[PDB]
Amino acid sequence: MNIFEMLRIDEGLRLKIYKDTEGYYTIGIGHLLTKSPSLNAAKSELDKAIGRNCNGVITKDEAEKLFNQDVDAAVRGILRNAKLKPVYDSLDAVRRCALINMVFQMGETGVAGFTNSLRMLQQKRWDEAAVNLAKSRWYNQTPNRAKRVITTFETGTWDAYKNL
Repeated sequence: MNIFEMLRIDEGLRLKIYKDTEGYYTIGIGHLLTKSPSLNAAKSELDKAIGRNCNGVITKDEAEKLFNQDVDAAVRGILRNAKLKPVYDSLDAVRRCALINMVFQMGETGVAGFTNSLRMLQQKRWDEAAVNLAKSRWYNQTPNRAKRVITTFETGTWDAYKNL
C-alpha cells in the first residue's frame, strides 16, 4: 500500500462535479474546486484546472493527473512548513503517509493547528497522540476516515486499510 492507494480509498473517484462531505464542489479524487456555492463558479474552476471546456465532467486520466498534483503539493507543503517538516522528518514511512493524508484533507494550516498532537507524534507517544487527535471536529465529522488515519499513526502499519 502507498499514499496513492490510501487516499484513493479515503476519497473515492468521481468523474462528475460533486458535493463533498462539507457540501463543497469537488471532482475526481477529492480535488476541491471551490468553496463557492455557485455550480458555475465550480465549472469555471474546473475548466481552469484541466485546460479544456469540461462541462462538469472529466476522464479518469484527468482525475489522476489532478491527484498526482495534489499529492505532490501536499508533500511540498509539509516540507515548507516550519511546524510540519520536523514532524514529518521524525516519522517512519507508514506514519508519514498518515500525515500526508491529513494535509490532503484539511490543508497545511489546518493540520499545523493540531499543536498538541504534533508534539506527541514527534515524541513518538503513539497512544497519547491517537487519543488527542480524536478530540477534534475532524474526527466527529468524518469518524470512519479519521479512525483509519489515527490507527495508522497508532500502529505504524496498514492494517486499517487492508480491510478495504
